[PDB]
Amino acid sequence: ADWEAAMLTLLMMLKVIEKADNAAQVLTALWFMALAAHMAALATPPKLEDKSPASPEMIDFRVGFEELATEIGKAIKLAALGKVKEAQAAAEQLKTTVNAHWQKYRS
Amino acid sequence: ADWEAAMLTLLMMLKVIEKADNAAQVLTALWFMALAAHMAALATPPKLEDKSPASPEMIDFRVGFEELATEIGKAIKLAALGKVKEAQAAAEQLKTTVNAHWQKYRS
Amino acid sequence: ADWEAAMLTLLMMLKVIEKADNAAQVLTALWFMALAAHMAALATPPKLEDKSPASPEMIDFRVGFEELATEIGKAIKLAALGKVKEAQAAAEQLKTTVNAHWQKYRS
Repeated sequence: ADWEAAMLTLLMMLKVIEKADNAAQVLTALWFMALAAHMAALATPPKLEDKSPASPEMIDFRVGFEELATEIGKAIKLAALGKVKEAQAAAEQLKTTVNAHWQKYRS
Repeated sequence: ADWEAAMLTLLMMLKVIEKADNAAQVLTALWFMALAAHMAALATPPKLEDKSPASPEMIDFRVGFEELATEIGKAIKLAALGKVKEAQAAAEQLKTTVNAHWQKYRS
Repeated sequence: ADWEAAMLTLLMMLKVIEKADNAAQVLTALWFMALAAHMAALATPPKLEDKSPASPEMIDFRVGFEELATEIGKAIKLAALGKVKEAQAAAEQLKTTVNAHWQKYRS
């Protein structure tokens, strides 16, 4: 999948997590978020397809995405110990991260 | 998982997508298809375990699988924007791709 | 996700597989197990963060995890051909593998 496809997956997974009841759906959706973030890290946003791969404007993208993956792993571990709500709360903060980053590169 | 395990996953995921109603199940199953295709790309079909890794007969396999992954990403982006049916239709064309390729290397 | 997050995912996925009825939920959960095992292979258990990457005590971890991934692929192929119960039985043996390995590095 390409970059905005994966960011779209992240947004909708967030809608899945928010409306979920048990630990397993939250954890599953969080793992889908993990996969999709990983790929969009390997991908390149459309507005950025014409800047240097060693450009700071692109390398910034690389580390913001590193950040996203980190936060997702944290939330996954909270959903892992079974704290389904503290993990849903981490997902709130996560949607903050995801929205900032999608907005910066949506174009 | 090995190659035919992943092609089997693809076929059954297709059966999941066809009988699905909402956008999220289609998108989830499509992501499972993404993962499984990726791995079977890294794997090697049984009938092909004895041809050169630089063989055209094997390198053909490599690019047909590249094709499959590409089509899956497209269908994922249609299921991402919420076009659950146009994505189900892309999944139809996808089952064409998947069946051709499984048939070529099933043995 | 980090190492114990992925081992926790494996344990709970096992609880999903045991209480499942159809082939598709077993296969899906097994694929989540595949992903999570892969990552925890790339990760490093907390008690092991201070031994050589070429240490036998760490390289042992690397191959025990190789073993786990192998068994998961086998079980996935049984769940692929639709043998939902023989795959549930492989999942029994799998929980043996997973528990041994989580116990060895839990700390």
